[PDB]
Amino acid sequence: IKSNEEPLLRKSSRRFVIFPIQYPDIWKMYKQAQASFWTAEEVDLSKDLPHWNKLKADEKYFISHILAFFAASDGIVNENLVERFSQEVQVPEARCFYGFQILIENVHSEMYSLLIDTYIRDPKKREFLFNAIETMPYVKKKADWALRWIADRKSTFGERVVAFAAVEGVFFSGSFAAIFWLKKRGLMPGLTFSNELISRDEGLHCDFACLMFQYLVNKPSEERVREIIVDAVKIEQEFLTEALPVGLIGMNCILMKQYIEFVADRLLVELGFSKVFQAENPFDFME
Amino acid sequence: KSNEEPLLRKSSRRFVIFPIQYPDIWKMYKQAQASFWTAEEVDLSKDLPHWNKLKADEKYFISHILAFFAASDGIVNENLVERFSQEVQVPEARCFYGFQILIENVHSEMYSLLIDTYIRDPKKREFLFNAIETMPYVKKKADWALRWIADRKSTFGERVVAFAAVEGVFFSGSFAAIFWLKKRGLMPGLTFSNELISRDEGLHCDFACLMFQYLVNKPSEERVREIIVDAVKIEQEFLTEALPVGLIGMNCILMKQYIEFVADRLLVELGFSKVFQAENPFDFMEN
Repeated sequence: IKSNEEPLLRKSSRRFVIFPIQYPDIWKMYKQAQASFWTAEEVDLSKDLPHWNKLKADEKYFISHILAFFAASDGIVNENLVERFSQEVQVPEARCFYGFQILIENVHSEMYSLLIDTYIRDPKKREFLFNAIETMPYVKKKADWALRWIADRKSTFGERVVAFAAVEGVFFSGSFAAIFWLKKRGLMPGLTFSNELISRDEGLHCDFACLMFQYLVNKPSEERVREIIVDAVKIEQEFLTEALPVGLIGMNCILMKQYIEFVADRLLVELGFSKVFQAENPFDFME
Repeated sequence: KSNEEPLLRKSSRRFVIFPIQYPDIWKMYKQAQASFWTAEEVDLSKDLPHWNKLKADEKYFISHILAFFAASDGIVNENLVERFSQEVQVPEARCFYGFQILIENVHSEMYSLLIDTYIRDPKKREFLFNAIETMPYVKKKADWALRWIADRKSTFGERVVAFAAVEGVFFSGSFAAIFWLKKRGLMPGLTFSNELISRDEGLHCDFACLMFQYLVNKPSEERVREIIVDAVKIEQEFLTEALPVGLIGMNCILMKQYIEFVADRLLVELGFSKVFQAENPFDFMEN
């Protein structure tokens, strides 16, 4: 059928057997993931509580909400996106990569839960926060975007690869940056170190999506790719400049918008297209 | 149906993982994390001289066992990715399955590396990597497993027993045959990797039996027997008729008895009575 045209999707009995290694660049990324293996227990959280206690009320509000939003991502509709890719893609080098991605995303969920438990000890307050957060626009807007660009019956494989790249590389890009801002201020080493590992992992997942894209016979048009990414940028910008403003932790909202656009541009270039925003990176600490 | 089952119920998904609701499932996930290894940790550099001293019959046996294995762990993964990790809703169990997917990919790489090390002729090597089509009894075991993945009809409980049987009856005789080679002091790389892989499969089988305990609605003893007894006959035929263990100097009657011993032990661990009453005939499989 039409998937025989795509080397990535062409059905074979060789999907269960790893050798011979036919895609050395995909394999190298799997080996990179294996080399990055970590577990939640490695992150020392024992020095965070004194730094937590010195944050202002507005800063605690921001951080506790960002953590809750991190936790709620795994719950969303695309709870099985990686598994869906792991099934469609027939190249065993890529299945190995996706297998590790599934494992590490479970480490991320455990890490966020541990963080929330360390900083918000009252289980009544935790329950309040989670129950509120599920009702917020950022959750709903990410789900509708995914319904529209991934779950749609008319979605092509190429479109879904771009969407997956945006999920890994645009969504939460601003939250990772906000936590790097706390690192610049010397606050909360456990939170900031875990953020470094999680951000790195998501960066690797995004790079892998862009590598898959390069192997497509049928790519979506530049116009369509822009629609998908630009829509993601608007959602993320709205969240960190209007709904939960980064001014709450002493950052400038205009520069944050500029950063999210810089991240989108970089994704477009890495997918082989031209920049749309032309935004410079405004953050020296993200250099 | 699945609304009655805590394991399959949408309400069992939780906003965050802690506090742990199923400490015995979580403990097994932590046991799996603690067993992490990679194929590169197994030194294969001393096997080729032993390989070159084996009789023609011994090479035939080992290369065929490897060929079965080469496909097998990949089929187990497809089921987990397609069926189990998706349909189970308890986060402790998803974490376990995520790690099982990773470690099964390590197994496939290990088997590929073994085949690539021992079979230098690329004509013979291509025949072995394509066992799923080029060797009939290997095809039969794979089609048995593949049908339970494609099966829209059978219950989760039935399918968990089936995949417990794949991991605990279908590999059992081959693992034991490789432990026989260890008793004879042959092929340290093959035998050490067998030790790690058999341990992992033992843990996966124990997990299947733990999942089974959490079912409110279990398949009948009759049905469980039918599944396991059928697996036993397939495995017995393979190691006594298609690829006889006499080729590496073992007694076929004792091998049949061992496979039955392993099946009994699975039935007891699932909460049922023994059907074969077979003693373990192999001293080297006690310790």
